[PDB]
Amino acid sequence: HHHFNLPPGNYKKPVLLYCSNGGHFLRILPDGTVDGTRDRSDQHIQLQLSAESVGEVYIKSTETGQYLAMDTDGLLYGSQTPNEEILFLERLEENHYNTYISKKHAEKNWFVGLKKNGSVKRGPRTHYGQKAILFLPLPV
Repeated sequence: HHHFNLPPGNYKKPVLLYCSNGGHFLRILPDGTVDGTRDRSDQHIQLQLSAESVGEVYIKSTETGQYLAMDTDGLLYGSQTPNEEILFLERLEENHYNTYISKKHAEKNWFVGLKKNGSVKRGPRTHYGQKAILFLPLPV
């Protein structure tokens, strides 16, 4: 269903997922809520990515140990259980950025995206070409 241009991949140590269009850090709040903040000093924006298989990764918060996940409705949420919804297809974009496609919802092109206001974009609304789907893993 999708191209296989992978990013150099950085799973060695925790990182911050910085989003282009709005300029936020993907944040997984303790209550399971997902959104974004320009607070680089927020202890909930630090995430540890690990490769499930080639091109496939997990996104876990090092602070609370929650997994980023997308539900059957296209809404992102924090998960404390490793279900089939925590899998994301990690892919290079515009040659320099990273994008994440819900593995379970890959055939529908549901990416991980943050709006300029810092709220998460529901899957169906995201799509190729939006700055909302661009991320860049910056050091912690």
